[PDB]
Amino acid sequence: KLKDFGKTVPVGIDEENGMIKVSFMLTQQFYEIKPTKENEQYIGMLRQAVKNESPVHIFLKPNSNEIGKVESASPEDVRYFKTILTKEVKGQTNKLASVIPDVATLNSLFNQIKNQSCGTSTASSPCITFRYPVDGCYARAHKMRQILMNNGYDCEKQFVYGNLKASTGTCCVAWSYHVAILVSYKNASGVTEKRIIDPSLFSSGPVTDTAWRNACVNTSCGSASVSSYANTAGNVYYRSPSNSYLYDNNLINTNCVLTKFSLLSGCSPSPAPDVSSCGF
Repeated sequence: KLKDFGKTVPVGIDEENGMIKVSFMLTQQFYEIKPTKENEQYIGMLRQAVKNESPVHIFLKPNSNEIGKVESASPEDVRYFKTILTKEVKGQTNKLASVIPDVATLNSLFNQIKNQSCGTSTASSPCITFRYPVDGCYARAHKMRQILMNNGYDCEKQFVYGNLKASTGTCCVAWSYHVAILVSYKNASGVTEKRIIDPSLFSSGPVTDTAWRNACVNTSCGSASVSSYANTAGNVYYRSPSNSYLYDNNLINTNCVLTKFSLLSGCSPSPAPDVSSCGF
């Protein structure tokens, strides 16, 4: 009767209103488990796995974000997850420009990125699923970076973590983390500044990282707060709270996730459809 969610690494466990909120690598979604006697071992398994950044096998109650069962990972699972969620740091091959020359160019890049939004006639496949903020921030950010790279630039990622909530203006989503591209550019006087580009939250243009993180703690949606943020090299697809990195060097996962979410919009479905079939 339970839905097989597959293997994953839990990265956070946080008590709220008599329920345990669990976060997992890569996905922005929170899962929940009730602190009942019958769940006490599943909860311990999750706590230890969070502590040690180790994988578990998750089963969900159907049509929900509620965990119904947790099973241990095999030695093979442990070995595999160590290979993909890694402390090994690998940089880009070619040397693109890390600093955009002026605001006009920054703005051009913004427009190119927004022109790739799903739901706009200018976009090519796979389009960037900005209109679907439920999940997939990681894929949207990696695709934004690819656009910069197509123009000869690289950038950073900024990952923000916490009890996050954001509004589209019509509905709210809850996230354990969010990511967008953090672009360096020279201002009018030649001094380097940084801005976030994230059309899923700011449709008008680049914004400060302070403003961007503030949009991730929108208290009109409910309780919200930031616990941490970290800037990384652009090539990092996902960064865990333990500072491990996951990569998607050829955008195999990115394009697969964007394709899966292409027709989705708004704050539903939630949780998002399964993207486990997407590999690297």
